[PDB]
Amino acid sequence: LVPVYIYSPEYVSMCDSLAKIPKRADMVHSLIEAYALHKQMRIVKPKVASMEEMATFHTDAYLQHLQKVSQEGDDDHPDSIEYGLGYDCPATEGIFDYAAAIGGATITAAQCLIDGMCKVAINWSGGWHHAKKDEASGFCYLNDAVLGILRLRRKFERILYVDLDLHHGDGVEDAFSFTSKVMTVSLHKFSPGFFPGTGDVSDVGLGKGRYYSVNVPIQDGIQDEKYYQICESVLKEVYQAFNPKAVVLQLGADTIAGDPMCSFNMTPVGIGKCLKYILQWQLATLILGGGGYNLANTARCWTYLTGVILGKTLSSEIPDHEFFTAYGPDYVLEITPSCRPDRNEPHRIQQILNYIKGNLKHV
Ligand SMILES: COc1ccc2[nH]c(C)c(CC(=O)N[C@H](CCCCCC(=O)NO)C(=O)NCCc3c(-c4ccccc4)[nH]c4ccccc34)c2c1
Ligand SMILES: [K+]
Ligand SMILES: [K+]
Ligand SMILES: [Zn+2]
Repeated sequence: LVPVYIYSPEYVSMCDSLAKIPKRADMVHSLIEAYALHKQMRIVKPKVASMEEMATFHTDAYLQHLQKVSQEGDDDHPDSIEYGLGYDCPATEGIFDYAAAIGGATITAAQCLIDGMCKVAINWSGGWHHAKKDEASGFCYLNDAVLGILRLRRKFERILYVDLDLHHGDGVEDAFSFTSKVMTVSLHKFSPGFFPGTGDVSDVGLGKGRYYSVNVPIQDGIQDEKYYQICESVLKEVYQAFNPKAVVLQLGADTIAGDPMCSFNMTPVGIGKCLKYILQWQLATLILGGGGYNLANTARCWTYLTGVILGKTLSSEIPDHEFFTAYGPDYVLEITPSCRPDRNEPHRIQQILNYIKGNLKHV
């Protein structure tokens, strides 16, 4: 069938404004373009999200406030702080239109999937997983992952959200905590002091959604093989227990060695195997990005992962293109782990995995 790639030049410029990750969207797309991977995909222009589409999760008070403060720069408005705007999520000029573009893009991806137009749709500029119904958080003005899941919910009865960002997918988890129609699984750094402070293995959801949230708390220094071992093992148990008919996959590259968060020690090859394992299920799959603050490494990563979606092996040499020099001084696609210790004790990992098996026996 071949994958949908959500993209337009206007979309990319829009996504380039975010101060936490400037030009990252351009770098990501330009590298994929340079390896000519767009030629093997169906390019789809994203619809901007309508108010009612956004309101499917976000309160009208939040959206209106976000739109109002969008007019010109800000950070000063009296009501901004209660809506999560301010110093993590500053309310700059245009943010609302930026938010509506990314939400729209993820919704367009989901709609493609419902319509049978692909088995895999990609929005590398999506994945803003902390935003709550009435609150910005963790650089997320809008939870486009939730919007995507609520779009998929039109066709699919069981949706699996898998979140391989460094941070807990707390916003998406909370959104679906009370329901059993969407199971969330997050692998993330969990250490008191580390944002957002949620997602211990004992967090399983609430009410009718009890045991339909899965959290895998992991410590600094994890490298490819042991990460995959954990991820494959949890996902095996999840697929057998939950039998999902669609998957939203968040792949924030802030786990990759060289990220200034300096926490995990992964390469794109190990994430790539987690991804291959998900894609072997051959379900409708909505792929999203997320964190990633070494810009060249994030483009390296997501370009690689696009390669795995297409079943391609990529030349190790980085092709000449507009951003070639950001890949200096070695100009290769491969990333090398740091010489840092892995702080994950096998006994704790095995404890976590057992707790999770135990929880999933209820599903
Ligand atoms: C208990 O944990 C919690 C819970 C709720 C919280 N609310 C807030 C505002 C915070 C403070 C906080 O930690 N704020 C942010 C959250 C990061 C959002 C990442 C989005 C993502 O990728 N999601 O998937 C924070 O970490 N801010 C920056 C910390 C930081 C780093 C940094 C962060 C982690 C490791 C090394 C450096 N470098 C900086 C340079 C300049 C200014 C700030 C920094 C907070 C913490
Ligand atoms: K995560
Ligand atoms: K749930
Ligand atoms: Zn992150």
